[PDB]
Amino acid sequence: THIAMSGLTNMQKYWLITGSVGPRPIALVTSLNSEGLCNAAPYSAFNYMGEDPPLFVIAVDHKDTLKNIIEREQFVVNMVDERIAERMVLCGSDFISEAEAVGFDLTPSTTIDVPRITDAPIAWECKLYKIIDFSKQRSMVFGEIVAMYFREELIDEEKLRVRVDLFQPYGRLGGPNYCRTTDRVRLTVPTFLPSAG
Amino acid sequence: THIAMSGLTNMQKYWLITGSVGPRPIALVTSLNSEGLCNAAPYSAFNYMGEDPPLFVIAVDHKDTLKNIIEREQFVVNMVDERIAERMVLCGSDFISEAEAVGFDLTPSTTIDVPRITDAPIAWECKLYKIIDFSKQRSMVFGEIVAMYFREELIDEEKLRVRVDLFQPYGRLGGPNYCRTTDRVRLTVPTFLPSAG
Repeated sequence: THIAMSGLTNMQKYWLITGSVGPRPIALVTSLNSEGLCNAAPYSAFNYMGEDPPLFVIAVDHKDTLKNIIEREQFVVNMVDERIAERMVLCGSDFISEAEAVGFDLTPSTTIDVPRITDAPIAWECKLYKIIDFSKQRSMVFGEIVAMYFREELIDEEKLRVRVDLFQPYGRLGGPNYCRTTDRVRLTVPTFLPSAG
Repeated sequence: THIAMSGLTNMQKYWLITGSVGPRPIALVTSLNSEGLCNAAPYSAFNYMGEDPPLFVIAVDHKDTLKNIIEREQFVVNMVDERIAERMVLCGSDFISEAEAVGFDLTPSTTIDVPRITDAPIAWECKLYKIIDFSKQRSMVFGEIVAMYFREELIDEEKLRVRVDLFQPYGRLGGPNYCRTTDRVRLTVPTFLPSAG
């Protein structure tokens, strides 16, 4: 089946796009407003872009997240596993401080002023690299990772490796659906090259 | 545990980043070179950015993918499920036409010249929107979705909805690990707002 994008409404495009790219990683962004109030909002139009400098992108609609990031040039990306999944979804509601409304405790960050979520498995302490406006209603936030927090069980500090087996983030699928990362396979890139043709 | 990025090598940053953001969606990009040869290469530094216009981003290293996209201003994003996962991983090898070497058959696209992978569950027919150079060795490719192909079983054509239950893409985790999307939960955003504090 083929479907052209030209025939569709923005809602139809949204459903076909979000239903066909997945599973998506979830950035639960904590940020601070003018008054020191902490906002929290999840975004799955999100991925890393590179390691030198260590940059990622989040697409955000014009929620207070964008203004907080613009003003402070700092924010935290909290990664999402079972321990915070429900409250994460509650943060996506149409609300004030989400972190207070949904019951997230906050823990100070080391390199920046914006706090992380206490129960987060992993958190990136980030500075604003650049905002590219997508449209008058949407912006691409490029963040630079300046440091990372890990629950001790999730990091091999001597090896500088995430313990991949133990870290079990939720991925976003189409609709209100999430994939748990509990069913895995190892597929290695061989050194011995195929040449079937 | 806290780890600053300033202390690390590029390899260490790569491992901590790719181990802490996941699961990631996989864009298996097919593209054409000067001679009509089809290259195929998977990328998980990838996500959609918006629906109006329908744009996505893939971060790519300077593989022939980038030159093919620059020259033709067209390419296909093939989504990845069980049926093509192994060959997808084989395409990531250090090779010539990957599609031939690994045994992908190709099917013509409707709106563009670059073909899709015959066994792909879903494919985006794409035009180049813009390339932003990250560095001399890395570029962010912004693509516009002009049309989509779905296996008939995966699309509710009357409703214009992906059948989310049946579409089971692989997500990328840290290391050579993949999460199958077989263990899901539905978590809805309530209309009834929490106000715990």
